[PDB]
Amino acid sequence: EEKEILWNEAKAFIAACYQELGKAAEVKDRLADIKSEIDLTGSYVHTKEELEHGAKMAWRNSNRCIGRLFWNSLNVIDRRDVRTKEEVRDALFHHIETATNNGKIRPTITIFPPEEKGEKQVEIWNHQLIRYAGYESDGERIGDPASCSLTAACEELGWRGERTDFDLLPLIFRMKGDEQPVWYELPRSLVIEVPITHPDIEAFSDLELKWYGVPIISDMKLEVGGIHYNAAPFNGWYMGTEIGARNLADEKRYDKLKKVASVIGIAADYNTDLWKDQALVELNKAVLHSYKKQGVSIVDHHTAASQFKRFEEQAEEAGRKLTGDWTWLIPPISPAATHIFHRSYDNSIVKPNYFYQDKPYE
Amino acid sequence: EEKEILWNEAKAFIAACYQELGKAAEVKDRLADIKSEIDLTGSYVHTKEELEHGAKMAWRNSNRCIGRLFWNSLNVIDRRDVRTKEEVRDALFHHIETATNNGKIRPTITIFPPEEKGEKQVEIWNHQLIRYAGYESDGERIGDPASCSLTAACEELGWRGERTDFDLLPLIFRMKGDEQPVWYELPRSLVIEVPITHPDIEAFSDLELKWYGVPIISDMKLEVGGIHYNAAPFNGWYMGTEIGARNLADEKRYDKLKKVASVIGIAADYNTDLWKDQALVELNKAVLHSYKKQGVSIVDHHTAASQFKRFEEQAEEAGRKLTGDWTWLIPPISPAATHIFHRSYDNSIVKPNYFYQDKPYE
Ligand code: HEM
Ligand code: HEM
Ligand SMILES: Nc1cccc(CNCc2cccc(OCc3ccc4ccc(N)nc4c3)c2)n1
Ligand SMILES: Nc1cccc(CNCc2cccc(OCc3ccc4ccc(N)nc4c3)c2)n1
Ligand SMILES: [Cl-]
Ligand SMILES: [Cl-]
Repeated sequence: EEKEILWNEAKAFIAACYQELGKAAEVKDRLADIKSEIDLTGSYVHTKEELEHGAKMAWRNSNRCIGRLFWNSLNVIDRRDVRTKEEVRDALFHHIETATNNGKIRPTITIFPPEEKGEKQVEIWNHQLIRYAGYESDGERIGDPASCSLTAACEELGWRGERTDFDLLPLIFRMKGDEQPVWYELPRSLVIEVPITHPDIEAFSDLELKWYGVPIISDMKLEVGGIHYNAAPFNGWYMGTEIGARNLADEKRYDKLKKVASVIGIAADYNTDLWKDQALVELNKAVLHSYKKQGVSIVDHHTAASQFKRFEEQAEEAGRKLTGDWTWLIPPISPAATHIFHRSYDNSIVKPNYFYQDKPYE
Repeated sequence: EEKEILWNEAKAFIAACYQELGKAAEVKDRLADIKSEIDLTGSYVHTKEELEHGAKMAWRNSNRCIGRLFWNSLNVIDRRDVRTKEEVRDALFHHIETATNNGKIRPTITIFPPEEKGEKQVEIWNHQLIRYAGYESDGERIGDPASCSLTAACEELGWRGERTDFDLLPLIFRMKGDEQPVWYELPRSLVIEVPITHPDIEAFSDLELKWYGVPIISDMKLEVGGIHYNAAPFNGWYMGTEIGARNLADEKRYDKLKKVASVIGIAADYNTDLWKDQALVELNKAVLHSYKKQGVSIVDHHTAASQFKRFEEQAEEAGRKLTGDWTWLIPPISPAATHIFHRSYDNSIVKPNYFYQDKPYE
C-alpha cells in the first residue's frame, strides 16, 4: 500500500496544480493516465508543466522563507534526463553559471531524477554548491567551521584543501550503483566572490573578508505530488543579514565581531556599550555596500520584509491561506523594526514543499 | 463542582510548595485543614509563607521572562488586609517608593485580596502604575499611543492631562461595590524619571527624550493554588531594549528613529544604509548610559541573556524542567548574538503563574 500514499498525493497535487493553471478540465483525464501508470510501473512522471509549477508551489509553501514574493518567476531547469557523473557535474556547473548571470542572480532550480522506490539516483553531498572548507586540528581553526565534517569527508576521497580561510569545496556527489561519491574542483571562472569593504571606513579592508555571490542550497528534498526529488539544488539571492549577522558573525562560524569592533575604532570591553550591536550594523552595512558596488544581487532585511508583506497581501487577494514560521521570518538584525515581528503566522506544512533529509556523511 | 478545581489546584500547589521549602512532612496536615476550609467556606487562605513562595514560583514559571534568574529574591508585600480606597492607594504609593529604592530597584510584588467567587475585591485599571498618557484627536498625536484608551477613560472620570508628551497617568482602580473607579494623581516626588542623553553625541539631548525608572506591571492575574489574585502589581527593572527598541522606537509608540537618525548625523533615505539599525543601536546605547549615569537599575540584553543562561543551568542542577517562550525571550536587538536564539524551549504552561485578564475599559 506504499503505492497508496503516491496515488493520494498525486490526486491532491494534480487537482490543485491544474486549477491554478486554468487547466481544471484536464485534471480528470490526466488522473486516469496517472492511476494506470502507478498500477503498472509503481510511479509516474511529471510533465514539464507540472514539474515547473510544482517547484514554484514548493517555494510558495516554504514557511521559513521571507523571499516568497517572487515564487512564480522561479527558473526551473529540468535535468531528469541525466544518467552519468559528467552530466550531473556539467548540469551543476551550468546551474552556477546561469543562476549567477554575471551578478544579476536568477532564482533557479535544477531538478535531477527523483527517488525510484526509495533509491536515490543522484545523491548530492554539498550543503551548498559553493561554500568554503573548514578545518580544525591541533587547536587551529581555519575556514568555515560549519563545513568541517564535509571537508573531512572530501579529504578522505583524495581532495586536499589549501588551508586558506576561503577554500572552495569541490562538488561532491554519488551516483546510484557506486559505493563512493566523486568530486570535482569548481572552475574559479564560474564562482563570483565579493570582497567586503565599508563605505566610510577605509580600514575595514584590513579584515580581508569576502563571501561568495550566490547561495545554492543543494541538500534539500523537493516533494511534488508524492514524487521525492532528493537532488534538486536551488538558489535565490542573499539577504544581507545571512552574511553579516550569521556567516561572518557567529562565534560558531567566522566569529569576526571583535575584529570588526577594532577596525571601526570602538572598544569591545563592556556589554552596556552595545559594541556587538554596533559592530553587527557596520558589518552588515559593509556587506550590502560591497555586493551593490560589485553588481551582485542582494537584499537588505527591510526591503525583504516589505516584499514579504506584499506576498502576504498577494496571498489573500488570491484566496490562498498563508503559512509561515515566525521564528525564521524575523531577521536577526532589528527584527522589531519589521512588520513580521508584530503579527503571527500559521506554521502548517503544505505540499509541494522542500524538506530536510539525512546527510550521507557525519 | 467549581469547588473541585480549587481542591485539585490546592493539592498540586501545596505538595510542590512544601517540598521546595523542606516542609514535606507538614503537607498532609495542611491539606486536611484546607479540605475542610473549602467545604465550609468555599475557598481557603494562604499563609504568608505559601503566598510568598507562590509568587516566586509564578515568576519562575513565566515562559516569556528573561530575568527569571532572580525569582527567589522577589520582595513580596502581603496587603490582603486592605479594605478601603485610601489603603489601596497608599499601598500602591508604598510599592512605588520601596520598589524604586532611590534607583536600586528591588523586584517587588504587592498582593491585594483575591477574587472571592469570581468577584474582584480590587480592580486595577492601570497597565503599569507609572506610565504616560496618550492623546489623538484632530490628527494630532501627543504622548504614548499605547495609553490612548485608558487616557480617554481617565478623562471621563474628571481627570485632565496637561497634553505634554510625558503626562503621568493617575492611579485608577475600582473597589467592589462601587460602580466607578477612583483616580489619584501620582506624587511627583515618588516617580523617578531619566532624561535620555548619549555618551558621545551632545546633540542627542536636543530630542528631549525621557522615560520612567520603574516598570510596575499592574494588570496581570497571579494564580497560586487555585486562588486568583487579579490585583497583584509587580516590578523588576527594565531591560534597555524595552525602552530603546520598543517604547521609543515603535512607529506605534513614540516613533523616534527618524529623529534619532538626524541628531546622530546620518541620512534616513535608503534601506540599504541600515539607518534604522544604526539609530536603534545609538538610541539603545543612550538609554543604558542615561540610566547608569542617574543611578537607576537597568540591564542590557547581553548581560540579561547571560543571566538567563545561568537560570537555565540553575534549573537543571535543581532537577526542575525549564519552560520558555523563544519568541519573547530573544531580545529585539541582535537576537542572534545571544545563546537563546540558538536553542529551543518548551512553552508549556506551569502554575503558579501570571496571566492576562480582560481590561475593564476598551
Ligand atoms: C529570491 C531570493 C530569496 C531570498 C532573499 C530568500 C531569503 C531567505 C532567507 C533569509 C531564509 C532564511 C535563512 C535564515 O534565517 O538564516 C530563507 C529560507 C528558505 N528559503 Fe528562501 N530566499 C530566496 C529564494 C528562495 C528560493 C528560490 C527557494 C526555493 C525554490 C527558497 C526556499 C527557502 C527555503 C526552503 C528556506 C528554508 C530552509 C530551511 O529550513 O533551512 N528561497 N529564504
Ligand atoms: C528583575 C528584572 C526583570 C527583568 C530584566 C525582566 C525582563 C523581562 C522582559 C524583557 C520581558 C519581556 C518584555 C518584552 O519582550 O517586551 C519580561 C516579561 C515578563 N516578565 Fe520579567 N523581568 C524582570 C522581573 C520580573 C518580575 C519581578 C516578574 C514577576 C514577579 C516578571 C514576570 C514577567 C512576566 C509575567 C512577563 C511576561 C508578561 C507578558 O506576557 O506580557 N518579571 N520580563
Ligand atoms: N532565522 C533562523 C531562526 C532560527 C534558527 C535559525 C538557524 N539559522 C541558520 C541556518 C541553518 C540552516 C539553514 C539555514 O538557511 C537555509 C536556507 C535555504 C534557502 C535559502 C534561499 C535563499 C537564501 N537567501 N537563504 C536560504 C537559506 C540557516 N535561523
Ligand atoms: N518580545 C516580544 C515578542 C513578540 C511580541 C512582543 C510584544 N511586545 C510588546 C509587549 C506587549 C505587552 C506586554 C509586554 O511586556 C510585559 C512585561 C511584563 C513584565 C515585565 C517585567 C520586567 C520587565 N523589564 N518587563 C516586563 C514586561 C510587551 N514582544
Ligand atoms: Cl549561507
Ligand atoms: Cl514598558
